[PDB]
This record gives sequence, structure tokens and C-alpha cells, in this order.
Amino acid sequence: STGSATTTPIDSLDDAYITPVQIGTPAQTLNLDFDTGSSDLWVFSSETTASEVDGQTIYTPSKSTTAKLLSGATWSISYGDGSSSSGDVYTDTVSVGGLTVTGQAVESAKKVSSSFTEDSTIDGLLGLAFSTLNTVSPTQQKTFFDNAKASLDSPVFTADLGYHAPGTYNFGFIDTTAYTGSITYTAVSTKQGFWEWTSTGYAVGSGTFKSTSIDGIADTGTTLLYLPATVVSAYWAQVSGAKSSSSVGGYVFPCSATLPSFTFGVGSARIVIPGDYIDFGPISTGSSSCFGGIQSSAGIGINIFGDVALKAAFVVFNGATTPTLGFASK
Repeated sequence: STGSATTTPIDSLDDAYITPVQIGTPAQTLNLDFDTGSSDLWVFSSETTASEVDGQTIYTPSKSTTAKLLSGATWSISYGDGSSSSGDVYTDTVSVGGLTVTGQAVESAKKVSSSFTEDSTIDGLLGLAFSTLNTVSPTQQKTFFDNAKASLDSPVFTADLGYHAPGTYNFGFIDTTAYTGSITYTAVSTKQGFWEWTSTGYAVGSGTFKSTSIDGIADTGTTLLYLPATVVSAYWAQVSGAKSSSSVGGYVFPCSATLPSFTFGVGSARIVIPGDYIDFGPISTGSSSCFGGIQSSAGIGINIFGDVALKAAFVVFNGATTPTLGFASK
């Protein structure tokens, strides 16, 4: 089997991407944030504290003839951005782009943190990291991909995120029309539960390539590119007037600037992030100070190849017995 679904930016800045997901019988379609940096599929629901729901579409398990309470199971998750959610668990039928999993754990939120409430466009998350990170207790549950894997034509999914435009998540096949040149594959460590890999270096604009190993995670659920402070300083030094602002919470730059590109290495291959992808717009409405899309990972504890990086590539998440990651230009 295979599946193919369009993913759409939630706003004009590509702050996140939502993908429609069918849950239950009859189908209830919710728009979920596909997140390769976590491993829970959780949704706003009829069980979510009423004051914490503000415009989201909810899953109502009592209206699904295939929903079953997973007795005694609870979940609770906290993300790197400080947000969180928790609740109980149902199993139900879940379909993405024509690919169906029966008996998928659907984690129903009883509580969500304010950032979730405040984002009316995201109805929940669909985790695509390794199932070892799943938070369900006392019986850990599998991700949608892990459940689907054996049925797929090939044990892979691909992320093809757009810049200020829709893109595609495919399951079970590689669309050879969706990228240019060849796909370069690179090793993955699953030791921390992530799609963790090592970039071979970077360049800023038309500058020379610096060969240096940068360990990080491919994370569709993180907006920006978080890299070591040395790398990030070298980038922003090429933008007149750019500075790190403790009050704003990272590097800002004059909105009048033209940003240089940023290149990252994948083995001997190179992925170029155009400068415009690094612009996240005014820090506040009407401001001439703009927020940068490349930020320091210092104090996160891990480097994160988030959407800023991934949307410059066609990315293969290869879930073979020994997982790997592939990157192509597009």
C-alpha cells in the first residue's frame, strides 16, 4: 500500500504545516501537524477542557463506531518549545492520504497548554519519530508509520515541504518526479529516538564550504534551523545590522536586508537554503526588525534541522531495519 497527502502552511510565514487526517467511522477529518521529532498522535477532542478549545476541530470518539477506549492508558507530553498536552487513549481507524491503519492509538487531549489553544489551525499532532519516544503509559504505543510499515510497498515516508506553498507527505514510495538530481543517503542514530544524523558542514552565501560534523535531528515539527552558536554567528555576521537580542529571544535583522543563502552538507552533496527562507518577518506588527530563521541551539542541547532546512529539500525517512535519511535538491 501507499498514501499521499498534501501538507499546507498554517500562515504566511510557514510557522507550521497541517495535513488532513481521517479518524474513525464515519471519518472525522482533523488537520494535524506531522512531527518527525515526536512519537504521539494526539488530538483535540470532546474530552478537552472547554476553555482550552478555541476554534479547533475536535475528535468525538463516541461518534465513531470503531473507537475503543484503551483502558487505563494515559499520556502526557512536553515539547522543546515549552508547550504540553495530556489525556487518555482510544484506538481507532486512521487514514492519511488513502493509507489506512486499524487499531491506531489516538491520544485524546484532556488538557492542552496555551500555545495549542491559541493556534486555531492545528487540531493535534501526528508523531513520526521512533516509537520508543511514545508517552503512553503503562503500555507504550506505536506511531502511525510504525503500524503501517509492514503493509507499505517500501518502508519509507517522504517530506516535501513548500516555501510559502503546499507540499506533500508520501508513505510507502519515493516520487522520482519530485526532486532533481540524486538522493544522497546518510546514516541515522536512533539512540535518542529521533531521526538523528550528521551533516558534513556548511557555507554562508557564496562563501567557501566549511567541512565540520554537525549532529542534529530532522524535525518537521520545528519551524526554524537551530545550529551551534559558532555557525549561527558566522551566518548573521554577513547581514548588516543583524544582532542577537536577548529581549526578543534570538537573532534579529533589519527588514530592509537581503539575506544570504545557507548551504548544509549531506555527505558529499549540498542543500542550499535560499536567503528568503530565513526571513520570519517583523518581530511585532509594524516593526522594521525581523526575526531570523537560523538560530542558536546553545541551551537546547541538540541541533535541529527544522522546516527552514527541510523545505529546501526532498527528504526520505527510510524506516528499513537499519534506518537512514535521504536528501535531494528540488
